[PDB]
Amino acid sequence: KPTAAHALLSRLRDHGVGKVFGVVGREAASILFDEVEGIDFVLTRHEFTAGVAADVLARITGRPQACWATLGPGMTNLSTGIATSVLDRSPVIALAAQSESHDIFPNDTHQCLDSVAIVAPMSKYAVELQRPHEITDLVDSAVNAAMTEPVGPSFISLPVDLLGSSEGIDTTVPNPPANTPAKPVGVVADGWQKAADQAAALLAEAKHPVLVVGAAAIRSGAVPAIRALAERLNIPVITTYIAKGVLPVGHELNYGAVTGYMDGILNFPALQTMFAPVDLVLTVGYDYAEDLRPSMWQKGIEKKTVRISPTVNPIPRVYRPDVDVVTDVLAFVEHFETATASFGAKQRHDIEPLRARIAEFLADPETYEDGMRVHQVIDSMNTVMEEAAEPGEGTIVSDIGFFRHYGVLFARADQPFGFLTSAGCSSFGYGIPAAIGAQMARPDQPTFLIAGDGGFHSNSSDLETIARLNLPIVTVVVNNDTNGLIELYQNIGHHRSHDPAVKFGGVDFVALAEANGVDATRATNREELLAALRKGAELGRPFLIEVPVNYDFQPGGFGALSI
Amino acid sequence: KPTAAHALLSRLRDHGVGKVFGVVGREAASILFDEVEGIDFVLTRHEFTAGVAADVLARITGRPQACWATLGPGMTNLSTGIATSVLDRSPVIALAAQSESHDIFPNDTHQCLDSVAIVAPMSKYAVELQRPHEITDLVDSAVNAAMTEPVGPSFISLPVDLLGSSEGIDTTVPNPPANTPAKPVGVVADGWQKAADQAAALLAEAKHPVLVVGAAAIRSGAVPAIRALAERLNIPVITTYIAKGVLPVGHELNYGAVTGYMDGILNFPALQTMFAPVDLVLTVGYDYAEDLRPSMWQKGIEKKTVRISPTVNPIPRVYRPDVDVVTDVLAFVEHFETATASFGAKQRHDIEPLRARIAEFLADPETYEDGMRVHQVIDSMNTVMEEAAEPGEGTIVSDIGFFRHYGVLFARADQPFGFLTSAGCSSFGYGIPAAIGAQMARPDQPTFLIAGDGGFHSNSSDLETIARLNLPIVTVVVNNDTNGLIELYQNIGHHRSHDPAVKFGGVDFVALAEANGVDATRATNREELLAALRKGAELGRPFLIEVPVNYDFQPGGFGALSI
Amino acid sequence: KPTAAHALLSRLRDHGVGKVFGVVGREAASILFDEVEGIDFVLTRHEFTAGVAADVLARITGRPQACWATLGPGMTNLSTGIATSVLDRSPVIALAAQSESHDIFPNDTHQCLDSVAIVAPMSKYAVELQRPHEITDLVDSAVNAAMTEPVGPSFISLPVDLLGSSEGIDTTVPNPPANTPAKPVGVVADGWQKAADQAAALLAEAKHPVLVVGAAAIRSGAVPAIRALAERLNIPVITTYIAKGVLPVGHELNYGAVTGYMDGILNFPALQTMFAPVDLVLTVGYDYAEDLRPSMWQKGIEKKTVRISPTVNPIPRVYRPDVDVVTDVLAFVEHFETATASFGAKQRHDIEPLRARIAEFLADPETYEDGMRVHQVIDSMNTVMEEAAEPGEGTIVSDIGFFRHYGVLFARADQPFGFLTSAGCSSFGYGIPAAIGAQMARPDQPTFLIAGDGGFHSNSSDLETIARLNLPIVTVVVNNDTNGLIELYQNIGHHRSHDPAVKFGGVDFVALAEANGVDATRATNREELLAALRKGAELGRPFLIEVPVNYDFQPGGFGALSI
Ligand SMILES: Cc1ncc(C[n+]2csc(CCOP(=O)(O)OP(=O)(O)O)c2C)c(N)n1
Ligand SMILES: Cc1ncc(C[n+]2csc(CCOP(=O)(O)OP(=O)(O)O)c2C)c(N)n1
Ligand SMILES: Cc1ncc(C[n+]2csc(CCOP(=O)(O)OP(=O)(O)O)c2C)c(N)n1
Ligand SMILES: N=C(N)NCCCCC(=O)O
Ligand SMILES: N=C(N)NCCCCC(=O)O
Ligand SMILES: N=C(N)NCCCCC(=O)O
Ligand SMILES: [K+]
Ligand SMILES: [K+]
Ligand SMILES: [K+]
Ligand SMILES: [K+]
Ligand SMILES: [K+]
Ligand SMILES: [Mg+2]
Ligand SMILES: [Mg+2]
Ligand SMILES: [Mg+2]
Repeated sequence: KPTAAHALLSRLRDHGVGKVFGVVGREAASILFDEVEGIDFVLTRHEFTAGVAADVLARITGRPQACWATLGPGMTNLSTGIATSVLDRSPVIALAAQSESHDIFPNDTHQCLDSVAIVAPMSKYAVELQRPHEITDLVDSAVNAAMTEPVGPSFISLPVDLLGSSEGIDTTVPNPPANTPAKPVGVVADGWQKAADQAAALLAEAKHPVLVVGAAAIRSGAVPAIRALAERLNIPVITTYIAKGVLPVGHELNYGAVTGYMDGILNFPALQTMFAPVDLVLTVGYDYAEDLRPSMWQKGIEKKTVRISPTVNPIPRVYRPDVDVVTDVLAFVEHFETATASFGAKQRHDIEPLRARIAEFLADPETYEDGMRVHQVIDSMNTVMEEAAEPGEGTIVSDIGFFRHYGVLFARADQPFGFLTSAGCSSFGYGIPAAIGAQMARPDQPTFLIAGDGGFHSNSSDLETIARLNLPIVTVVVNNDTNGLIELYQNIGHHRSHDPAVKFGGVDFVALAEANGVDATRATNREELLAALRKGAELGRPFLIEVPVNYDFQPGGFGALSI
Repeated sequence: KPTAAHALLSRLRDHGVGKVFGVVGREAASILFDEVEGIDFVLTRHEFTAGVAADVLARITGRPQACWATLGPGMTNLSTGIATSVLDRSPVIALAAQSESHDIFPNDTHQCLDSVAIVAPMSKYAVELQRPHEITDLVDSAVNAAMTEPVGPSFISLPVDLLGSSEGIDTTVPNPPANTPAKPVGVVADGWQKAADQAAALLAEAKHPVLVVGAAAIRSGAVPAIRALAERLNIPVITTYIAKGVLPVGHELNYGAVTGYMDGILNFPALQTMFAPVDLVLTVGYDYAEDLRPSMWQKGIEKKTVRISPTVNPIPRVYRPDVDVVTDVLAFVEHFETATASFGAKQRHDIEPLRARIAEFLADPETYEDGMRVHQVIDSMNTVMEEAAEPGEGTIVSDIGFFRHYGVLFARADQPFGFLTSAGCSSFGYGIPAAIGAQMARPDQPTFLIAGDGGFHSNSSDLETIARLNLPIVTVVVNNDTNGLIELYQNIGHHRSHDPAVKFGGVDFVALAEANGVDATRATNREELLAALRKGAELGRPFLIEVPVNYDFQPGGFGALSI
Repeated sequence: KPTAAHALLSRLRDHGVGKVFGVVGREAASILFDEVEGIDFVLTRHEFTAGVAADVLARITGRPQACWATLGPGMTNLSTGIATSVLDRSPVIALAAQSESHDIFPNDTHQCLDSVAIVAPMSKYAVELQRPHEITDLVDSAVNAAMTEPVGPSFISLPVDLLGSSEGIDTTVPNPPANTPAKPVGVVADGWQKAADQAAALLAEAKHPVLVVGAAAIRSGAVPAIRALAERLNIPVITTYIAKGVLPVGHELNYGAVTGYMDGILNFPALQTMFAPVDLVLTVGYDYAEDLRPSMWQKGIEKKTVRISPTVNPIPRVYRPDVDVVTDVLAFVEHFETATASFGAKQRHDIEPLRARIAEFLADPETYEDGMRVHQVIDSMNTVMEEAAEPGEGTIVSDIGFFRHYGVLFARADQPFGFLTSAGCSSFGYGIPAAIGAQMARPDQPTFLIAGDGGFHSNSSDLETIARLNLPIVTVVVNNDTNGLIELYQNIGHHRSHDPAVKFGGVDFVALAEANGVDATRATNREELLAALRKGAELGRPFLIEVPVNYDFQPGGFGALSI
């Protein structure tokens, strides 16, 4: 007779779920994962990989995804993936086993932790199953909470005895309709249209407005609408890290992405050039978690600001917009098109010196004694991605480190979510599972990953998962035998380094990949790197490329990082 | 120099607050309550009274209100008022003092409790002040969270040292605009208009539809729009306890309020009469906490259901509507008017047998040996309220007990919130604070309170507050020396009473009132009661009437209460 | 068949419980309270009264006691009683009903709150019943945690369906042994004997040592041991509020109790007299919550300190003793008797100017225009209590307010817990329930209560309970139409009053008591008061006395209140 295990997998399938990522423990006595046709288990080497792969799959598909862990330490390993999902905003259903219900004594029973209490502060919803047949409504409530803005994960704790139980379960009676939201449910304030009208009046009087676009605008389905608004009225578009690609590469209104590290990296007044003459900032789908902070746009002349978001402002201490429009992003744009219908196009401010500096970094022909420079690595990746991918296709994924902020400035994105990194959480080791998630969401597109030696090695065991699933991801490891970003912070704070806190011995990443069954090679210059990338791109199997790199810090150049 | 106490009162004033209800403790060394013109302290005898008075004032005005307690046991006493606000849904800012910041050791310092941890499970928002100048943004964040559906209380904990500090506070810089929401912010599903269209299509095919209206519809400002729709299409309106009055007394479409006790109280198939021939139930602003449960309308023929609510369904285990419309109630009705503009009037179902039974109870001419019956008491109150109030004015307030369900069935309500009682929380003692709130919200209207001996005496000390404020409330205490509802439940479960758990000795409430400075009299029949009420209504001062009553229990007739 | 209701009451009986205090709600359908012989329900007017009466009964008997509330607002009302028990340290089992187990949706179901989450921060143990037969082991675990130092309350949440269920229950099998601890289980550090020997070495070198005794010493059963030790070595004994009476009235080593208000009340350098020449302070059963703070004994010369407690020091920010002895108090005294066996008796220091000042207040012969003075009221109570009680018997109970600290200074205590007040929580309204608890623990001794108008009236409804139980308590209400303590704090912080936060209108407390069935009279001078008290003491029924009082503050005299 069918149990709560069958009822759970069956209800996930009603919500569109086809994959469950995770690591299975002793609950395997209660759940096989073959109970239900059309839903497959994806075994990873660590739970973090499972949670992040589901997060990225959820982001690109716009549908709820699922991950799985065992009791105790499985659940705690999964929590970093849950944390990724709450801060990066993706609808993940996280599931973990628990001790037999009559034996639940947290911190006393073997492997028994108070899972709901640990996960509740970092989730949209968190419950423990108590009566086997209720798992259907628990899944529904979890999906409901996950798909409400700010989107995030929901958690269900599953005692092994109840999971294997058929008490109260009747599969002859069909399940009620799932009614999965097509896009996230939002918060809407009374009179938002009047606030939108007030923003239109500010726009009329503005000489140099900009649109600053966040990931929430992509979730809402507002990209085509935003593009048409900016095009008609001649308004520049600036983005957060993952909102890169809302305009295609080469578009005249594509003014780039912001990272607080950009002035220090380029050795240039980059933020001043972007924002100094701007008099109106419209932050369309604003989220403070994406790390584009008001302090960053506050350059030069005084500005008016308009916040548009499907949530009430959580941070009035930091951001007090002149006009606050609490509504669905697409709904705002469609109303705003009506309010600005008869407006004349603007004159946009000049940022050519900034564009030249960036182009100069990408074209950098110099060779160096201590390896390549990261901007040269990314230029090579851009070239081969453009070759390998159809127009508007392809994904570059970035792990976390100093190199990541080079990705923000320099990486090609020819579609929304075409450059993927961790927006709010920024856990190192993100890259592999995000590349797994990206390649599964876009099976016929090229997927390149860039990672640093510190972050890559924190989670490199799931190379074996990439080989086992035969996912044709091409990985570049930029290696400096250091947690580089942290050495920068040491110098910023103390004006010197302390090696015991940041420095590694050597790891042969080529030999490491090959030990996992992934073909690999070392590249030490542009020519060797282009050849490696093109070989990887056409291989039909995963490929890894190790590149020696180095940084030259200017610690005085990073005042924009202050909080 | 102005302190955080001044900045706190000033920001409340900015959100429209004119009264702070509470009991002040040793934090009086940091806050006098004379700092800001236009905001006055209202001292009560118990913190429960303060929280409920603020709750009721918030409900009637639709504006955030404020209450105040000291540290430790002050905060725990206030928490029953907070629980009222969370379950009854009203926007209250609850403020409590805390131990000096450097001396916060919960359960170790004198009177030190972990206030945030204790209140967080029953609030929209809960925070402890840490930096004195931030009090302004904490008040804003509290109001934001309180005024989002489901509306509820927000809590700020105030260490006494920081409350009296002026560090970082500069009142030469004016506060930014308050932007207080004019009605609650709601959640809104994408494609709600299509769902509203599916609802119109169900109505098109229905023979006997009904509108079941809850408090959320009133908060949304939807009463006049709901009435116009009901009148155009000849659709009957049924209500929860506190949505009584959405239609005037006498209106032909006013089919009454529902209580799970109605069949038992009337010895009549009341729910079957209301719901049996109905084929479509629209639950307009549904909230389970109001205790109109799906089991109550599931009588007779199979029905389709439409849920309309500014929240995602929190209870799919219990309620699975055929159509779910997640949106602002008024927005739903306005869309629905357009979608049903071509529709004509339905034939409504006949409930005259139920109207006859109710009328029989109210007209009951018998004189009993053992005191009055509660239905005779309410009929006398109805009579004088009609005499005393202008058309569409007056409030009858009810405390909690068996008699309260007679109020639901029998009490007059000639306006929205014209009959006030506690919907979700149902704490005994509610009556006095609710009458204080109502009389302050409607200063020129008559306010009657009905309370039983058990619940009234639990909180009778605030009779002094009524005297001190000179609020012309007329109170009727229905005395049977028993927790009557609880004796009913003993008999339902065990088929007998147990007196030590439910019976009191005698309290002379006339003498009790007079000890508090409130004139009072005893009434034992309709003629005595009418005369006492008429004198009460014209007195220009508070007045109390004690009436001996008895209940004729039929414990086997309450099957509708099963959960 | 016996249900979990039977199993619960029966397991309470096994732990020596004979009374359950509280208010029953709709869970009366599942529990009558006649299931088990030897355990009786005690019905109160408010849940706060039920919690305090159990706490006080537990404190005096040294045995676990029990209280009861309904779901939602029953539980939150009880929670002020739970807070009393956690801060004042008494082993109370607190029990509250909950929604039916399958219908638990906190803040969504009618009267449903997350009880365990609300209570957990203020309790030793908190759990919800899930499987009916497990109630036996939940009671045992509740008792285990409550009877471990620091002693405090344990909480069990009881869903009404499980409470009424017989699933898994078999009463033909006897319960396992209860094994209730005779005295609290305590924390013991390795090498405490060495630390005790270090303390003995400090005592040898000290010219003027003192013993500061707290409530934990009494709980340990260490009173005779401490007295014998102090008498041999000629060491003065100073006490916290409820440790008054560890030495009999008039004993020469009885140096009195400490309150931070003492210098301000006495208009005298009282703390300087007590502590200035002291070179060694041994704090025996120290507990910061009792509000005898290190700052209070830090007068005159530098001191060494010894902390003895059955708990690890929770406040090293505030109190860093020279020697820390973590062990059972009686165990320390017995070891300390051996380590100091050969010591010569000490020369104790002079406090006669303070003794003379206290005696002067007690004998005050002036007749005032505006009422009696509180020291005159307490003097009168002392006289009649001495007349009425056997040697080493009688209880004076104090509620909370400015008069309470007069009680600390002036009130007679001829046995441990002979003067009773709230040590750590200090909730007003404490007096009535504490007098109920005291009178039931000491059925053959006189019980006097002193209370102020503010605190008393916050909880005056339980006068009916006293009347109903026929408890021969004699109550004195000292009336000044003010929350007097709070007016003092206004003057301390601001140098002026603000009446809206502190002032009441007239309440006739004689008339109020008579309305509740309690004989009462008004007294305005010593002669009338003594006559009223002597009448009350020989009445054999409860009696209430109202006394007009006034205070004349010197707000500059309260610097010792600084934190
Ligand atoms: C889970 C986690 N722990 C610690 C950090 C701090 N941290 C951020 S990025 C990073 C990696 C830096 O090293 P690497 O991947 O080699 O990038 P690099 O800065 O050298 O370019 C570290 C250690 C982190 N981001 N996440
Ligand atoms: C704070 C709280 N504790 C307990 C209850 C359970 N309860 C509900 S109403 C009530 C009082 C019922 O007696 P009364 O007010 O005299 O009205 P009656 O039932 O006699 O008509 C009680 C004890 C409650 N509602 N609230
Ligand atoms: C539950 C609670 N709320 C508020 C306080 C602050 N407070 C302490 S005692 C007290 C009463 C003081 O008035 P009264 O009982 O008349 O004694 P008085 O100070 O006038 O002597 C108050 C309001 C408190 N202790 N407990
Ligand atoms: N604006 C800032 N200071 N941002 C901090 C960035 C730290 C996260 C990261 O770069 O991985
Ligand atoms: N549907 C029910 N069983 N309702 C129970 C309501 C209990 C609270 C009351 O009667 O006020
Ligand atoms: N040391 C102090 N400041 N004590 C404050 C105690 C205030 C509570 C009371 O006096 O009842
Ligand atoms: K191409
Ligand atoms: K790992
Ligand atoms: K009239
Ligand atoms: K005597
Ligand atoms: K009370
Ligand atoms: Mg590195
Ligand atoms: Mg009654
Ligand atoms: Mg007073």
